[PDB]
Amino acid sequence: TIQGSIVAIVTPMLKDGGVDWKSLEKLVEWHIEQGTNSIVAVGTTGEASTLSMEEHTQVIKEIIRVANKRIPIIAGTGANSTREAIELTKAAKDLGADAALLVTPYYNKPTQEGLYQHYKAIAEAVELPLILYNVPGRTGVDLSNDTAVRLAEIPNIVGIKDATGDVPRGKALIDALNGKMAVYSGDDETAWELMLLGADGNISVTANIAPKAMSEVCAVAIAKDEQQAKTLNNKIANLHNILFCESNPIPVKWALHEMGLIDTGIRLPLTPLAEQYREPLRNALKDAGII
Amino acid sequence: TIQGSIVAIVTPMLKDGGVDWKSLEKLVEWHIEQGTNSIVAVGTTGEASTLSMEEHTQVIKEIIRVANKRIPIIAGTGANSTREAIELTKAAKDLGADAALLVTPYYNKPTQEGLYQHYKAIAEAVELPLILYNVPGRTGVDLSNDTAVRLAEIPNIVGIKDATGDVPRGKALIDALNGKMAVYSGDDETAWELMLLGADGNISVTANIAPKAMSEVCAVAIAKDEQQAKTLNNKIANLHNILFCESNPIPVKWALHEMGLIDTGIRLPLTPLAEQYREPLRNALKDAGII
Ligand SMILES: [Cl-]
Ligand SMILES: [Cl-]
Repeated sequence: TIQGSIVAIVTPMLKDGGVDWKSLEKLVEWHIEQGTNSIVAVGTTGEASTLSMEEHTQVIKEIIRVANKRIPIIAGTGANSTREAIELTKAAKDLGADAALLVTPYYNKPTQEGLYQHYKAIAEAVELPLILYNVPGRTGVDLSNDTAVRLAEIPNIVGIKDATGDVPRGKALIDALNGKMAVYSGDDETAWELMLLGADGNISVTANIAPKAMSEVCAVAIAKDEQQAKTLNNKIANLHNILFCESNPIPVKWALHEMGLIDTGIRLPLTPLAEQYREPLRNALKDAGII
Repeated sequence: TIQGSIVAIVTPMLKDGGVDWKSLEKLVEWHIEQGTNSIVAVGTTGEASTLSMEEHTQVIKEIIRVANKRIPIIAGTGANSTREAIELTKAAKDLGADAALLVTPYYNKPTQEGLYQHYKAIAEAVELPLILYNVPGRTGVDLSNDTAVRLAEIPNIVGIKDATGDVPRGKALIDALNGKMAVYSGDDETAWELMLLGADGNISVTANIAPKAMSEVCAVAIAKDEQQAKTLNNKIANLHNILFCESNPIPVKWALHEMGLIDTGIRLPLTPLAEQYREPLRNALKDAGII
């Protein structure tokens, strides 16, 4: 049901890596003001991997507190252990999240059946809307379209974030589902295209720095206005490239820093954007009218 | 310094998933009796991903206890957060592990410099010998030969497990290194060749079910006896293929069950070996003389 521009929000940090609670509050308010439709708290772009359990709770709690029910909040609760995924997703429910976003277990390479049992076990453990998330380049595993369609039969599995960037494959999944659960782009470069083909929105990195513009791209693409979708997307299309010149969220955090909205903190093994990428990033932001 | 056949040992579990302490103790004893030279506790084959921190501690402690100083014990202490890797590595030091084995951070895709910094930070925080581990198909990142050579300059970084199965690249690493740190194969199909080319050992899945045979292959490969290495490896070469019919450790745990050594317990998202691969695994075991 959640539709539109869903920012995968960064977790702003001080130089020493501590979470920057004031900057996070200001970002949430700005997204709401700028037309962002939903926020994913503590997902990939939010450095879920390097936050403690207590930090994951606090960030979700703070985002929900600041948003004050103006937009739905989706909590990142993915783990590569089924048991830990259940605990994080129960926590998210108890905090009042509207939905949970669960990447396929990474590193341990479950079979397709183990992927199916993993998400079925979580859906049966926790009464909360769950959104699957496939990003094979990170996880070493690819949740096939067939398995996703099977999981769409489980009642609180309500959608999937498709970060393949493979538009023909994503269109095939949307067609096979025939509305049984939602598809969201996880690939800013092609998201406008996948939404014109039926996706319910874009769980977006670029929306961190261009929330108004991405809100407008999602809205027109979801309305099936191909000319406007291309028109609006072209204004920010170079951002969808440059924000991946190193592994997300390294560039997008540096971008936000150039915008004066967060400090440079980012936790190892991630590192501040390498100096050789900074001028090209600065140039792209200036070209897009962002700074 | 650690050389020879180093088993990446499974963590035996009861049908309910609980660790099977009694089977574990028997397996460690059997390894020592059969000739295995060292054990990695709670590595990828040991299901590190689905053990709690407490269970990770307890499995390390039990293996060290049973080994009773007869062979060195390496603890798997890799994490994709540098902070967490430090805590796990510290815990292994305090338990009396001889070394720790640390996979590159998976899922979050650090840059090469961030890999460098992750490992340097750990090495600087914990006075224990550290073995790097590169397995790009699981992690989404590939530690380059050039970064491994840089890391070999750091005190306490004593080796790397190279699971690429790219033999010319591993030879290039061994050559470029010039004894600065150890290289272990992490690919049973090609381990015999890498040891003939100067690797110090094989951190082995196959050793789990053929510990005597693999101890011999490593002995003759390390001794540079090409023809004996070929002949002995040839007797178990089909095992190195069949144990990966589904993601490790799914097949090796089933093989151990067919051997009567452990029960069928395995934690989601992993699953017991699919019913269809069982009869063919049983035939491979028969052919190799294991059952
Ligand atoms: Cl996300
Ligand atoms: Cl291992």
